[PDB]
Amino acid sequence: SHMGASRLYTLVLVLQPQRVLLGMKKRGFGAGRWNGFGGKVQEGETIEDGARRELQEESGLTVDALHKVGQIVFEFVGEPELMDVHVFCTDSIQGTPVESDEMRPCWFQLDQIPFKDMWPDDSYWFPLLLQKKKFHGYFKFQGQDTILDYTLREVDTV
Amino acid sequence: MGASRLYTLVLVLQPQRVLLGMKKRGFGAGRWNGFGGKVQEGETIEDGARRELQEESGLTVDALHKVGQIVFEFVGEPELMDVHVFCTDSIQGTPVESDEMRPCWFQLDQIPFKDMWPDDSYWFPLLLQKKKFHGYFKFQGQDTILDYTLREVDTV
Ligand SMILES: O=c1[nH]cc(-c2ccccc2-c2ccccc2)c(=O)[nH]1
Ligand SMILES: O=c1[nH]cc(-c2ccccc2-c2ccccc2)c(=O)[nH]1
Repeated sequence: SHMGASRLYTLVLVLQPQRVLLGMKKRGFGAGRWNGFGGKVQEGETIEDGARRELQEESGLTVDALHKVGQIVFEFVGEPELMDVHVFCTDSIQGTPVESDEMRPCWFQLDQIPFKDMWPDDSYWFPLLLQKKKFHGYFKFQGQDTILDYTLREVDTV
Repeated sequence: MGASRLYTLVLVLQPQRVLLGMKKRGFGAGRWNGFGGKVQEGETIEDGARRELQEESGLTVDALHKVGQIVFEFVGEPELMDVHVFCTDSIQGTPVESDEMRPCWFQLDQIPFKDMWPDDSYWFPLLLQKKKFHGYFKFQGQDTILDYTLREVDTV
């Protein structure tokens, strides 16, 4: 139970049997970290459509099916709006990922995921993604580097 | 996590009710609580839980199930508390009042959280869903949680 208005975001992870696709954020907020593909959900699209849109804007990739794998709520200290991130997964993709102004994509082997160069929360919830366990997460950050509080639980329904 | 002291906490958890005890004196007096305390040299953690349950409620138990581990840090106090949380449905006997604890059943929709340790509001949901967990709580005095973490786990 997290009270107050929340802004919808998506995050997509292309997770294949032996590898995961990440993008190096090139500009803006969180520039310099590897990340899934995502952003704010817009007025007039569904959450899944927002996810597809962000993936295609940032990597050129289109997808057959996206699967809901988690929801993460973020509080940032001093910022009034909570973020409600819907996390999606796909295995099969259509096309080869291409570099955008926002993101430089690369494939990573599942034992070489660069956690020290990713958002701190990823170290906690990525293992659940890898083990195919649906989850709800909560992280309170102070700035970009410090997790002050967090909760993580497995769920039946995302 | 640096240096720490082992503690147990036991929740008798039945389908419609949970047995708590009102702590009659000493530390945390006036709060409803699970049963437990310090683990002694030469006993296992579960044997200490069983011991404390019996001393405080009169109850003996068929099986105790590991539900979680919670680490407590109190600002000022140097040593951490490493609390092992246990659960049990089937019990042996009536609970009875002791010098440390007056037991009382509470219906699951009337758990008196405002008269319990504030951390209980956070981790009881996982207890009640039969999930296992690792928790951490930083306290300033007896009322104030400064920060915490709580992660569902597969093994305690
Ligand atoms: O793995 C991640 N965790 C958190 C963030 C993040 C941190 C701060 C602000 C916004 C986000 C954000 C942006 C877009 C889509 C989802 C989340 C992130 O980018 N990636
Ligand atoms: O539900 C609870 N949460 C925290 C405490 C607690 C708080 C402060 C000091 C010690 C404890 C303690 C005592 C004995 C056994 C385990 C924990 C508690 O008693 N009960």
